[PDB]
Amino acid sequence: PFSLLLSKSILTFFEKARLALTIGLAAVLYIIGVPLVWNMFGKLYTMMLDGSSPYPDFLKSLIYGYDQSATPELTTRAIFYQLLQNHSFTSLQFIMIVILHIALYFQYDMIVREDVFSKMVFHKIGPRKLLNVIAYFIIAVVFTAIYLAISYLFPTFIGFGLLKIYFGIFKVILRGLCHLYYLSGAHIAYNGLTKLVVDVAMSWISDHLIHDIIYLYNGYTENTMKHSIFIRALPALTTYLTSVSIVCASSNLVSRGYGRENGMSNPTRRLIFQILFALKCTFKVFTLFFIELAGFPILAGVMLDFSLFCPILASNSRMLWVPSICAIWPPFSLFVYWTIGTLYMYWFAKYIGMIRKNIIRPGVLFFIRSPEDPNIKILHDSLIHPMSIQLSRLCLSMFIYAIFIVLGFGFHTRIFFPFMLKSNLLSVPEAYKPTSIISWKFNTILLTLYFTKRILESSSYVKPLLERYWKTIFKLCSRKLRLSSFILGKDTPTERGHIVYRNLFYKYIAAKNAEWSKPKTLEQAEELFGQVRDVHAYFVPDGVLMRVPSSDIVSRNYVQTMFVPVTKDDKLLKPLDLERIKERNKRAAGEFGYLDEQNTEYDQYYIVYVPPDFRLRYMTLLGLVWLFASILMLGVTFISQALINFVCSFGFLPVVKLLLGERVYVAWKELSDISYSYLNIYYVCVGSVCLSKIAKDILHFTEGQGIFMAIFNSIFDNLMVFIAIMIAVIRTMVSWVVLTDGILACYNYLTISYTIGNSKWFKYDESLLFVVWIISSMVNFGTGYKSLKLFFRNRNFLKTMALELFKQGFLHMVIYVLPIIILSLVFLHGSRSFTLSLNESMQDIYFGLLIALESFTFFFQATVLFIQWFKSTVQNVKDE
Repeated sequence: PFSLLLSKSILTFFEKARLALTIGLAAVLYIIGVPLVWNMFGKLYTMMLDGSSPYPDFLKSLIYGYDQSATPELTTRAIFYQLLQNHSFTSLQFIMIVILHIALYFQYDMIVREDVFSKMVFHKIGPRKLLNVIAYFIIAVVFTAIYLAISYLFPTFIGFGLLKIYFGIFKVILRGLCHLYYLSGAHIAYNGLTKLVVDVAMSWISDHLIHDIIYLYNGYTENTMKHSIFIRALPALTTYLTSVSIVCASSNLVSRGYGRENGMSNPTRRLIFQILFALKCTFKVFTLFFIELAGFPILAGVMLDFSLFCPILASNSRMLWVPSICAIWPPFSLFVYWTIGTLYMYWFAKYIGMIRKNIIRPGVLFFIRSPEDPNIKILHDSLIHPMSIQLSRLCLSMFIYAIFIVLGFGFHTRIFFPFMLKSNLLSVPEAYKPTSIISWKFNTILLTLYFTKRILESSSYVKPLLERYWKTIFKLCSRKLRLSSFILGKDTPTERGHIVYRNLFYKYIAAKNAEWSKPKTLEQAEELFGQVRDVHAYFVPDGVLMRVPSSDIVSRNYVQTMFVPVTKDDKLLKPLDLERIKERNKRAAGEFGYLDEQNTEYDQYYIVYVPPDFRLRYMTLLGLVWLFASILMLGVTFISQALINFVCSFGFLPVVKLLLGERVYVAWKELSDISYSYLNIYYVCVGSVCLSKIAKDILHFTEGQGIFMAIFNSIFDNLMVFIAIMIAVIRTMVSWVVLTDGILACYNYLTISYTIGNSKWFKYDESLLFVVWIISSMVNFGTGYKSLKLFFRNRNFLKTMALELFKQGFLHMVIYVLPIIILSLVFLHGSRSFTLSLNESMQDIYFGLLIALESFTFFFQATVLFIQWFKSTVQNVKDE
């Protein structure tokens, strides 16, 4: 009986130990060795390329290598604190490489799978165990060595000569052409600029900027500008770009010679042509889809930063703000810009969508893309059209967005208030200016803004008010700017025709009187004014009716035949040619112009009125829209802040002054005294929600506390990982401290310090702490694995899951902290650390209690083990 149970326990323990050793060895070996061998081979190859070593001792040249601004040190701490950065560097490089390769392959597969690529190529060509783990590391090392050798020695070796040739060509062309042009016809320009104003100011900053280019050029040609990612990456970049250009040019050149009337009969050339064409299309589509999704949001974020976030949160003298807060990791500045840009695009799209289907007639916005768009192929349309047209469209869109963002926000927060009005009302005070991304002044603002957005979004009775305001101001603007019919649909004849009074001086001063003083003609009106001095007004339309589309999703090949003057009987005033239109369509369509099918279903035309000089009246409208949006935003913000300041200061402050003495009160008194001339985010948010309630009441006439969390619960239906991680860490922290505190108890007992003194020689103050930390880390890993498994298994429902997590967390925390609490009660680190440190110095009872408490803990563990062992034996008995 006992022998069988012992044998079974030994077998189970041996199997578990073998499995654990195998998995630990595999994981540690891979995750640690492979990146480190990658970095070692990279350093070795860079050293071989350069021809010399930074430290002409080999070993010190492999840990630091070319790392500048880092004094070397051979201590173990100074090696452990350095070898983590190398691992992070290699991990990041591998992640980027893998992501790029995956994206490229997926794009190529999607392009090849399309049904138009076959037609395009037809047009172009024409008709016809421990040992296993050990062995799986050497192969990875060899593959890393080979891939690194190829991809980091061939491109650089070719790129050296490529940069030599490029630099020579550029220098020759510059020195020739620029100097020839300057010597020929620049004397007059120099004479004019000598005393035009400017030359000193322009040349000073020009040579200052030109010095940087000269400085960078010297760094590459003379090996002094090492330790920089750019200077080391440039030859590989140029080699890859030249290879891509050569591939595309070779595809185009091989394509030539044959067409649809004389196909290719050589099977060898067909495969080469197909692969080259597929690569060309993959590169084109990847560039086009990368620009719109990553390059434009980042630029928009940078622009929005420089225009709005720097003048308010930071000082006005500086240009950019984001690079300062994220000084811990500068590359992380690339994510904040993207987030800001995409949020701006999302909100602008929402606003445009609101205006589209409520106020303006359908047809005034066809250049912007439409969300519904039943006949919209995002990928098939990106292959047919050439690259130039799409690039031009993207550039124009970016320029328009630049005008909007920069002009609006910059003029409002940089030139109007700080200079023309001389006020700080858009400047956060000094004491609450964010300075870092892991502080409280930033997190509080972020959370307040997010929760105010949540409360104001799903609240109702505000969107109808916004729509009413927008409709009213649009009616007001379009009734006066003469664009009554073109933009809205409704119209009155009185909008067509501007009259002239008796005299310009009379018209300017007495326009109403002249109006108070029957269509006609300009000559007839002049004759009547010159003959009878009684009619100070006339009527002459001076407007032409036009033909406009009737939907925002009309076909691209049809818009060309619209926008032509039409008389009152649906008859064209002048004939419209067709040969020029056909030639323009053929030229703009490209070679594959006949591969595109146009959905000519939603194709109608309206009859509207357009006023004379129809190029400034639809820019004044945008100006007025900007003005009114700014008025609304500024009014809301200032009113909210003023209302909250009034309420707080004339409410709570006297109450606190009466209850608590004139000594929390101090901070609230200063914060409510500068807010009369500065901006406050929290007051603005609170006033915004209060005004939301008030405006809901106003709209009702002319969600108190419960609906808030009601919607929040549905929103939250992040917490699964955070709760488990915190609970596991808290238990680990208590266990680590208890183990550290328990370790010192033995030293005190040993002193009662011969053994303690003898042990202290071999770093006894840190070995026990390290062992306790390792044990606590292992326990935390096990607990976290168990918690993750339980959460995945258990994936009203939230309350039950929260109760299970709370019960598990509370039970572990209570048991772990109970011995500490009992020790703390007996005392009333900690007592053990005090006893250890009291080498130069009641306590007997406390010492006895600690020994007694330790015995109880050991006895409990042994009883559980005996019960667990007996349970295993019972299962073994049933099996036998």
